[PDB]
Amino acid sequence: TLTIDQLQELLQIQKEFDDRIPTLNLRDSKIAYVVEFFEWFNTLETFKNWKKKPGKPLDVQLDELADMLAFGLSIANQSGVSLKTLEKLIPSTLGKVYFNTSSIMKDFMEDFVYFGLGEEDSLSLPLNIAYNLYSIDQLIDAYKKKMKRNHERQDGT
Amino acid sequence: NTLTIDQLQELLQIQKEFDDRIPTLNLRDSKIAYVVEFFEWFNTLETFKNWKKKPGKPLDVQLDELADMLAFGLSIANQSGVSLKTLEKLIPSTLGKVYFNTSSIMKDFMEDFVYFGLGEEDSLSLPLNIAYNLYSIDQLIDAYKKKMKRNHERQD
Ligand SMILES: O=c1ccn([C@H]2C[C@H](O)[C@@H](COP(=O)(O)NP(=O)(O)OP(=O)(O)O)O2)c(=O)[nH]1
Ligand SMILES: O=c1ccn([C@H]2C[C@H](O)[C@@H](COP(=O)(O)NP(=O)(O)OP(=O)(O)O)O2)c(=O)[nH]1
Ligand SMILES: [Mg+2]
Ligand SMILES: [Mg+2]
Ligand SMILES: [Mg+2]
Ligand SMILES: [Mg+2]
Repeated sequence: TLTIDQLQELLQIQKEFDDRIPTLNLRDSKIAYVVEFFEWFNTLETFKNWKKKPGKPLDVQLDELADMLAFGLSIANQSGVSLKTLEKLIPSTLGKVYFNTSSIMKDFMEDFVYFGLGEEDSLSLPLNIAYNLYSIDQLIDAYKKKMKRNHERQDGT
Repeated sequence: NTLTIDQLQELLQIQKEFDDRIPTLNLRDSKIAYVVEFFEWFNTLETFKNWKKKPGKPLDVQLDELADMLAFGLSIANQSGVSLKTLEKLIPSTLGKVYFNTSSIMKDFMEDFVYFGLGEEDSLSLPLNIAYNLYSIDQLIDAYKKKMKRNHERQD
């Protein structure tokens, strides 16, 4: 489950971090988003018929999804997403955005090449992946721990 | 930094010797696998990582992922029953880098995958092109032979 309250906190956590990066820009953020999608997808390992038991540990799957959510939030922030949009977007946590596991990669690249990345899809997909394959609370906990870590790493440099 | 048909034919035989040990081998999964290794390799370049002072993973890591991409490219070529005619005509497609520079290779790769899919020629071509343009052919072949040896030992 996900409230507008919770989503608003997520975006605030992301903004606090992104404000510490002067070179921050949407082009790189969108490329980075796509790359974390494949980092995540490579932890699920649906296609690896050469492994007896495919799939990396749950905490590893969640921490890449957390990475993907980070850039989705950042895109929505940098794009100046409005409350009006967020509130129309939450009742869409019951959509088939994550598609099915066998088509999600293909689908993802199609939407990217054709339509590009907008604030709504970039936010929606990692939340919707979490709702359908994990839990939203599992993702939020992974995400909060990761950003604290990211902050501690930025202090070093 | 040259590639002969003899060399390419040796790589294909190396790839088949490994793939014959994988009874679940199928084209659909190999194509998905190929796309994923592309992004594994792309993420070793870290060109987009403005939040890093010194972006880029070590050379051995970049080459190991480029070797993975060559592996699935060779595998796709093998499963598709690639012909001598096609290989000998493909080698003249080294030379011309054409397509991608570094700031566009991700978007270029995805465009091609979506619009054309993965064919025997393109999937084999790309990692050889990349080796020619950012590393050397020799470096990729050496990295590929080390990786496959590790792969076999892992299947043991
Ligand atoms: O502008 C940024 C940059 C990075 N980040 C965070 C998100 C994510 O947790 C992480 C992504 O950066 P990296 O790709 O460097 N980390 P990752 O763990 O994915 O390393 P790698 O790509 O090597 O697997 O940094 C932001 O939130 N905003
Ligand atoms: O059918 C196959 C399957 C795998 N392989 C080899 C190629 C490549 O070197 C490697 C790819 O399998 P993994 O993705 O499981 N290994 P990788 O190094 O990419 O690990 P990871 O995906 O976790 O980064 O196994 C084949 O040659 N044919
Ligand atoms: Mg990353
Ligand atoms: Mg990551
Ligand atoms: Mg891999
Ligand atoms: Mg790899």
